[PDB]
Amino acid sequence: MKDLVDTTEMYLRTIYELEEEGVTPLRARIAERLEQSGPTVSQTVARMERDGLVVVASDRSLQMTPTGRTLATAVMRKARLAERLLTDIIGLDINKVHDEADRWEHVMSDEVERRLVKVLKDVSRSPFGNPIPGLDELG
Amino acid sequence: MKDLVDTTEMYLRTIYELEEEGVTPLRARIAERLEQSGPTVSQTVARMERDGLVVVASDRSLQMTPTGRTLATAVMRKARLAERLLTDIIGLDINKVHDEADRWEHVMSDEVERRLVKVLKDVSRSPFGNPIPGLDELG
Ligand code: NI
Ligand code: NI
Repeated sequence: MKDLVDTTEMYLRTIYELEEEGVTPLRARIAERLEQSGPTVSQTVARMERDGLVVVASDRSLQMTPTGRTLATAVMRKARLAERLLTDIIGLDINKVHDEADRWEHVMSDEVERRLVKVLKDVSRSPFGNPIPGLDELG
Repeated sequence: MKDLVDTTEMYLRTIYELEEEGVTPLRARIAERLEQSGPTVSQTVARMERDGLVVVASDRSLQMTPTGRTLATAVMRKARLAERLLTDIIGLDINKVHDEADRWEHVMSDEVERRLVKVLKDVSRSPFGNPIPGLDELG
C-alpha cells in the first residue's frame, strides 16, 4: 500500500485544494505538497489524462474534467466528513485528524457518508474551516 | 489502490481467521477466500517469508512469525473496533459493515483505536461475535 493510499485521488484532492486557495494548479505545485518527484508527477498526470480525469492546458495549468472534478469533490467530502467524525465523536487529538482523514478519505463508502450526515450535529464545514462540498450530489 | 488495500495485511488477516475457525492455514485456502490465483498467492507468501512475517512449514502450512502474528493481531483489532464503531455509533447497515471495516482496518492508526476503546460502550467482541484481540498490546 502506497503512503498516499490512492495516488490518483490525492492528485485530484491536491488540485481541488489549490483551487480553494486561489492557487493555479500546476504539476510543479503537486510535486511540492505531495513531496513527489517531477517525473513521477508528470507520469501520473499523463495517465490521468488518458483516463479522462484531467487536461493539461496550453498554459500547462491543470484543468479537471467534469468527471475528474466529480471524483475530487467526493474525495473532499469523504475527508471532511471523516475529519468531522474524528473530532466530534471519536475525539482524536486535532493534531492527528488531518493525517488520519487523509487515509480514510480513500476507503469511505458513499453509504457511510450518508450515515455521517445524519449522525453529525452539523456538516457545514470541516474542523479546519473549509466547506464540505458535494453534499447534494451524495446520493 | 488494490482492492485489498493492503495485500500483506489481508494475507495475515486471512491466516488469523483460518486459525480462529480451527482451519489449517494453507496457501490454497488463502487463494480461495481472497479470490486470488495460486501463483499470485505463492508469490506474495514467498515475499512475506523474506520479510520475516511467515514461514512455510514442512507440511506446507502457514506459520506466522511472532512479528507476523503481532501485525495480524493489530489488523484484526483495528477491523473489529471499526466494525464496532460502524455499528454502535455510525449506524451503517450491518450488511455493509464487514466490507467497510475490511478497508478501514488498513488505515486506522493506533491512536484512533485508543479513542474507540474509550468511546465504545464495550469492546469485548465484534458485532459478528468474535473477540477483539490485542487490546492490552494496544499501546
Ligand atoms: Ni489522502
Ligand atoms: Ni481488509
